[PDB]
Amino acid sequence: MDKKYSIGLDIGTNSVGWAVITDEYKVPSKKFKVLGNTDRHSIKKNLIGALLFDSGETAEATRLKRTARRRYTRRKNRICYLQEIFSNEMAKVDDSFFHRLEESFLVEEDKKHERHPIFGNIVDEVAYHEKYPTIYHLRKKLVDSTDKADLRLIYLALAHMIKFRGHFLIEGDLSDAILLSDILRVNTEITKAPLSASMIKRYDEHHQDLTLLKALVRQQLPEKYKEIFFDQSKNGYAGYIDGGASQEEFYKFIKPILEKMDGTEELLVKLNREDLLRKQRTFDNGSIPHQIHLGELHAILRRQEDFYPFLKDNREKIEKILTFRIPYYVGPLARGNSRFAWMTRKSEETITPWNFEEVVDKGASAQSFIERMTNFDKNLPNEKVLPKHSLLYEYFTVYNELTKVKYVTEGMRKPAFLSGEQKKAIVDLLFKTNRKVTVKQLKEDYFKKIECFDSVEISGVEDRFNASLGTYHDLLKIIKDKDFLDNEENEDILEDIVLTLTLFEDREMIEERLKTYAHLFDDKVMKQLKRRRYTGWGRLSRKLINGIRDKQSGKTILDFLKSDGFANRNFMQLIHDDSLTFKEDIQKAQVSGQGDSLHEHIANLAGSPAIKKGILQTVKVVDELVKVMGRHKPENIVIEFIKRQLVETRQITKHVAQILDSRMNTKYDENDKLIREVKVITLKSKLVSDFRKDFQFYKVREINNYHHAHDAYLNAVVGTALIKRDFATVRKVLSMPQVNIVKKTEVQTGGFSKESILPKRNSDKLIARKKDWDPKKYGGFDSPTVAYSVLVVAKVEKGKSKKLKSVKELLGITIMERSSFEKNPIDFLEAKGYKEVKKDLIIKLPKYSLFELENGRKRMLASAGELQKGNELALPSKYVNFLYLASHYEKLKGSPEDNEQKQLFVEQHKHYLDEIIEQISEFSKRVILADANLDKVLSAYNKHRDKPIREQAENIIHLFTLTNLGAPAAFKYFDTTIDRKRYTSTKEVLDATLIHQSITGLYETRIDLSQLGGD
DNA sequence: GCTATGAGTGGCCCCTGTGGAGAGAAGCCTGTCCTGGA
DNA sequence: GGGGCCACTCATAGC
RNA sequence: CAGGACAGGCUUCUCUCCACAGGUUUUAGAGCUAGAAAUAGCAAGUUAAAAUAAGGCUAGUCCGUUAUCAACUUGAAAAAGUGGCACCGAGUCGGUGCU
Repeated sequence: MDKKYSIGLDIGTNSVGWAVITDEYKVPSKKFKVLGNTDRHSIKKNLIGALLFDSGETAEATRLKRTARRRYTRRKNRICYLQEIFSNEMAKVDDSFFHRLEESFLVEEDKKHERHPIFGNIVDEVAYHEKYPTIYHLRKKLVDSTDKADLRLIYLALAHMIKFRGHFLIEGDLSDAILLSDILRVNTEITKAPLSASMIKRYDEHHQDLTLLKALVRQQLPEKYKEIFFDQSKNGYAGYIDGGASQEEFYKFIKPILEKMDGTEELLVKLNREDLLRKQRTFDNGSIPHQIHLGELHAILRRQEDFYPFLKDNREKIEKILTFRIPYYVGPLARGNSRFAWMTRKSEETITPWNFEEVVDKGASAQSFIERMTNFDKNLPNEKVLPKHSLLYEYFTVYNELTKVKYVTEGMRKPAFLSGEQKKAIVDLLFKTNRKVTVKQLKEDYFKKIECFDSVEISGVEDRFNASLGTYHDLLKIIKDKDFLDNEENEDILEDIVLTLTLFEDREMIEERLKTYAHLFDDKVMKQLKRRRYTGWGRLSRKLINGIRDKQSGKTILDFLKSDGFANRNFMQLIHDDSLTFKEDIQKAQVSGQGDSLHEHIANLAGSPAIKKGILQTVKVVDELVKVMGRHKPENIVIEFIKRQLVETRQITKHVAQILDSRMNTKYDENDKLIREVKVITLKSKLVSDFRKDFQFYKVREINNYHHAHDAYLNAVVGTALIKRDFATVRKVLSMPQVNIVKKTEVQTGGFSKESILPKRNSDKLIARKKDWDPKKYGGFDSPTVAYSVLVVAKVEKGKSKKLKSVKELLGITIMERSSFEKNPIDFLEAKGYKEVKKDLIIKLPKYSLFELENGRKRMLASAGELQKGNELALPSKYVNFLYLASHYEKLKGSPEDNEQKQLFVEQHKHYLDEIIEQISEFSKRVILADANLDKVLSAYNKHRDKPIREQAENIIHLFTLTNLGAPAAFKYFDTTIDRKRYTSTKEVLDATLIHQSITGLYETRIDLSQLGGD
């Protein structure tokens, strides 16, 4: 028999509940065949469970990293351009200078030339470091002096300016003096480069203050001198300079010291101003306009161009390189092979900063940038939507609000529809002359004045007309020619002008396109038009409203709004009327596009990708549940911190509804109407919560993971209750211990390792940053991420004698080696010293792979060297009820009688606490093996045994954190903190039972490792 | 008897900050309304 | 919040 | 009754592109004096280069952390196919009968 069965669902952010029940609230149980090589051939399981998986991630970080990579690449390209310009003369002075610049990061053993980067000899380097202690001194020297300097110093200064050219927030060239004063604290020192003067002044103040502080400290507190000037570990000056301490840390540490001594008034004031001992490369410099650097560059080039012809002949190139920037409406410069590129090319030469404007069509680039993201019209998927400020759109809005305005005058039996002449007269008299029009204004100015209807009753509008001809008023203010605005032949020209003013944002390109239409207006109008900008887009297309014409009458939807006779069909009525070809045109335009895959259709929805993942997982769960029951289709499907999580929980319902309804019923009747064999019911959680609260089925999110399954089961029960012993059946179902809980196996992806680059050490677990940079000499990354684990059976030459030893262990692959591993596993396994590879025994072990051990103890393979708790705790319902009522003993919100009775029930069964502790201890002994922590918990229990009941319950709820699924977590019990017990040994599972589970946990194949790899 | 290697227990660490431009989606209220059920 | 790493201590095989 | 559409305000979030300021790492910036060395005293400390996921071929001023992923058979892959039912009981499921 096709037993009537229903599928209930509870959809969360990371969990998917599923349940199958009969017509009488019972969950059938089946005997399932079990594959593998073990003895257990058949296992009986209930048709109830739940699924858990990791939260989905937004694509923000990948985009950020991509933008950063592009920043780095473009900066290096600019440096390469500068070296390309300079290299010709460099060979005549010192040909190996650029080699030394590139090869500085290596040790002296790996340097191909002398170790000194700048001059190549120690005397000149010392002289340079003495004469110019900081680069700002060299910059000021080149700006102010008239001396012929060595080209190397010029290159150094120019490269330093180019690599750190500063921001672009300010437009044009350079109350403003106050902004400069905030940027530039220099007062009167007469030079063209104030920034260098400010930095030098800060350096001098730092030097003098350091000398004074050394003097005073050595005078009065000799003992603290060592801490301040030698100890790198503390937040003192040594830490501020040679350590990692920040400025605020240094000020906070130095504040009490200066308070203890005299003569520190000015130093304390400077500390209050954050001006004491301040570096040159700080987080303050973000506010520097790039025009200062441009001016310094220009001054240096102007002063030095009289000695070096190539500097003079290439000054424009250098200024461009400093000032060149790719417009934000162009995008990446790729030849089609990049999925983010939309640039259109005039030719195929290499793009350089000196010829960018000739190769890339900026206008077409902006058009493609704007168009590729705009919505398409739903009714006509082949057309773009008009701008919201378009004239036809405003006319459509005004008339559509006016279309259903019904007017009643004295002597008229029924409300009448406005005539096209009336519509046009009203619009011309009020809307084209007033920005906002109310009902009283209409009554006074059209009915009373024009048609002499002194009293009129107007229905359909209460207060006013929200539509407005704002664009009309703006164009009348600019053009000041009503005849030009009212011309029908200029409607195309006006629409083109509006579209041009809406698409682009640059003044130059807007002028460029509108230059073809300057023949109609003066220069003042063109400039006034130039400054006008509009944003936003509509929801309808031009072709729908005024482009497609009814072949019988030739009218458009615009004409139907203006003049259709007594019918006065509005926008909703015009599309649904069968007398017009427009609805036939709509159905024809419903392109039978290639059926989006369920993945694609889910990916096409609105929300974070995590909710889409949840949708796909729920659909696959439903599909497998249907497959299990003999492919007989079901009757009914009943479906249901940080804010976005619950937002997505409420957002799931509708989409799950239409996707399930679409896939389920695919058969149409003889009239092409869909025969709906499946009923989709959406219910909000409040009804289920009320059902829970009325019948004492409390929900505790801290005990275990059966709450999802119970929520789904109650969802199905309550949903089927309205469309169609019972409480006894529910109570029997809820206390069932065997529930299918499944953890989804995953292959980890992401960054190769952590980002903190650590100093050099003598260890084998450091990762090089390049191909030829041994970490023992240069340090590197740490903590690589495990991709997945493979079981290997082979022989290893061990010991100093290199003796072959047959082995069986786990070797986890890092994400950096996944491609290398799957390219040729034999070569990779030979690389790590394993020989006589047993290819047939390679087993894929992703994260959360499950192993079964004796006494039912289970472990999930968290990584190549760590395990997680896999066994689940099952508690009787009475203990759950007692614990919940105890935890909210004083938080009960209800009638006094029931609250007092529940509190009395809590009072009576205090002996439950010992039973709860004993059962927790037994479960921990049997599956957790946490003897020391268990003893600590037991000792703490007896210690606080006189505490009030509610506090006892609150502390007990914390205990289940030790027994929950996943990685062990620390928890607090009264005043005691319990450390986390971590399993760092994976050897015990090499001879255990390996289990593969279906996505619902019913189909499974068991593999025993004790037989694999045997001699 | 000496040294080296695994094996358990406790402890410390994990890149940050902003500007400019656009497009879209969702939810909450008022007006105007439709499509299905019943 | 959760997995890699290190310092210290300690049992044991090789020798 | 549920869902849906167009306008007028309120809020929150998502997707794409263009820039800037840091931080980290190694090296360079002759430490001295006394002492055989361990070590003790003195002195100085603000800056610079390179890299910032290993790299790849389609060689671009491009791409590299989004999503998808139980097992077996066909398939390069996408993709497709592959596993009995009923009845009684319940500590991670057990028992009874049929096929």
